[PDB]
Amino acid sequence: MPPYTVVYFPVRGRCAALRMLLADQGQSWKEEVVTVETWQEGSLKASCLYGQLPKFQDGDLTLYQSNTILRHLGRTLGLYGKDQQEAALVDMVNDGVEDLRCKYISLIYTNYEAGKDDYVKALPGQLKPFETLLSQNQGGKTFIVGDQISFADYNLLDLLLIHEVLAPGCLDAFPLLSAYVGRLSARPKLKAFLASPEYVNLPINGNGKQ
Amino acid sequence: PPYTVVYFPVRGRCAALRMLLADQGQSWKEEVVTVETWQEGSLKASCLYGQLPKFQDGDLTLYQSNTILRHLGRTLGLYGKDQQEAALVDMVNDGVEDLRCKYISLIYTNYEAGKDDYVKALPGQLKPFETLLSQNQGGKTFIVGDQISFADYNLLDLLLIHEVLAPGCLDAFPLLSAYVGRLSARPKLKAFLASPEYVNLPINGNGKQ
Ligand SMILES: N[C@@H](CCC(=O)N[C@@H](CS[As](SC[C@H](NC(=O)CC[C@H](N)C(=O)O)C(=O)NCC(=O)O)c1ccccc1)C(=O)NCC(=O)O)C(=O)O
Ligand SMILES: N[C@@H](CCC(=O)N[C@@H](CS[As](SC[C@H](NC(=O)CC[C@H](N)C(=O)O)C(=O)NCC(=O)O)c1ccccc1)C(=O)NCC(=O)O)C(=O)O
Ligand SMILES: [Ca+2]
Ligand SMILES: [Ca+2]
Repeated sequence: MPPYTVVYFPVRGRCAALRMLLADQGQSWKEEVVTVETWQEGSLKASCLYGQLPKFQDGDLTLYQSNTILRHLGRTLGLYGKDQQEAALVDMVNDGVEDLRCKYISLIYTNYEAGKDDYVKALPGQLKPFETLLSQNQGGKTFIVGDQISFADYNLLDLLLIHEVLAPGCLDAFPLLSAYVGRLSARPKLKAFLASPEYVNLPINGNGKQ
Repeated sequence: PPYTVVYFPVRGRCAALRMLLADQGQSWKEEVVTVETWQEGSLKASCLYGQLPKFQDGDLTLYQSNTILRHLGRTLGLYGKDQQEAALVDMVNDGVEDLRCKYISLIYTNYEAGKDDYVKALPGQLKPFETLLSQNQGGKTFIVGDQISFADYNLLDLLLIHEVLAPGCLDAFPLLSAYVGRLSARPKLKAFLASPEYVNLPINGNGKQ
């Protein structure tokens, strides 16, 4: 059997980036799907460390927390910078991505109708830092940190993709981010994954909003 | 090194990294930024995400409180003994961060109407850290493994600010209670926690705690 298992709801959500990472690195994994019905039964939830999914298994190592999973795969597959300084910058990018992801999640699940206009107005100022990081790394022609891909690239890519669904054209203001999405999305194993039913037939979020 | 911490005159998201630096015998410079200096706009515009803390380690400039914690963890060997422990350290820290975000939302956004619900939910929010202790050498050492990690300083801070918010919140948790006592008694950390530089700073920026 595969050494990796992803336990999650039938949504892209906080597993999208880590799935992209695994597919792009040609790793095999099992998807264990938890229905809302099963979740409401309560036993699985009670057994989860923080009462939430995703849960991830790497052999007998059981992890919770989407960013913990990303960092763990980053470490074990060599997607965490070439040295200690690049590692810090990778973290800095990922923490920025997480901060914006949390704002996105708050919009989607708690305030979509009343909040979308303001959110979209504020969006360029929230995306700009990633454009700046790109502009300061080899003119934005490679990755978000250094000259090799990192877990932060996959997470940032996911963040950009869902924001283009939320606010079509939002990357027209950001030439380097725009080209970056194109480039990464064209990586053959990733392109194939992103076009596959496994990805395409899951909704982005759990409540029908995007 | 040497290190510079750039932040507002509060404990906030720098408290844990300060505890770490002091406990580890490191020296650093505090650059205090006043609310007045921030409102001018220039420093803020130079910050990657328009926010503090900002941190300098020689020629390296970092933003993001957990990035700074992880960098110190990595460079000072406070990140577990191997990749497996490193993942566990991250898992703890990410749990600490989630609860810290809820705390921050309460304090700054909804203190008066939200505190009652927050406090009632608190035991179930703290229990995971007691369980983690229970599963690691009977709770007698650190949150992960046999050596201190950056996640211990972050968890310690989280627990200390929660005992201010809800006195007695650790009483039902013997391992966490004992852990806070043990860590707080480490000599350099004890000295730091007793010092004016810690005690005379407010926890948060808005008078609430
Ligand atoms: N008391 C809960 C409130 C309920 C809640 O979970 N709200 C969500 C948006 S619902 As979605 S993602 C599934 C969710 N897992 C996480 O939030 C993990 C966060 C962690 N930091 C990480 O990065 O891994 C979950 O497990 N919910 C179940 C539960 O808590 O009972 C969804 C909905 C329906 C079907 C499929 C998927 C929220 O706002 N989360 C915050 C965030 O994701 O940043 C509480 O305390 O949050
Ligand atoms: N819409 C704004 C809201 C403004 C805001 O910052 N709210 C705070 C609570 S105020 As405090 S802590 C200083 C703060 N830095 C961060 O939030 C960094 C987050 C990062 N993930 C990390 O971990 O480092 C900041 O720089 N604020 C200034 C600014 O943004 O211009 C304080 C107040 C007064 C005096 C001293 C200290 C908030 O809710 N932050 C989120 C969090 O900490 O999780 C927005 O976009 O945030
Ligand atoms: Ca000074
Ligand atoms: Ca050590």
